[PDB]
Amino acid sequence: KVFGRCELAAAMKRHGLDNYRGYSLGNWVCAAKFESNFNTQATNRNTDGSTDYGILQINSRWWCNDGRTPGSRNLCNIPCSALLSSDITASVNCAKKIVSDGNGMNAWVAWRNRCKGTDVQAWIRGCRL
Ligand SMILES: [Cl-]
Ligand code: NA
Repeated sequence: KVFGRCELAAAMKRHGLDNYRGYSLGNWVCAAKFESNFNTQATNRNTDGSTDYGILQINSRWWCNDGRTPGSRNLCNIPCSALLSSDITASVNCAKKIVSDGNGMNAWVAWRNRCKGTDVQAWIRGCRL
């Protein structure tokens, strides 16, 4: 499913991401935009053999099981395919674990390089949240 900007904003808010660990909703929408272009089915293979899944491009090396990333952890306790669903719940719940992991949202390269320090409020402007 390819979410609309405000549709995703509302879904993320409903799932408790607004200000989760101090990160305003605009941060989450911006990260999703640049990680997956709001597409829940996005996947990208990394050089180490791991793969990123879903709207938040969660990595199989640590957070989910895809059965093809040797010696990886499954810290979110879910098959990576769960992260591609039209229902963002699994992605959000896992993201909460990631963001609490100590490095905050810096865990998402696109957020660090494209959202961090920018006017992220712009990502929710105009939405009825
Ligand atoms: Cl933080
Ligand atoms: Na894994």
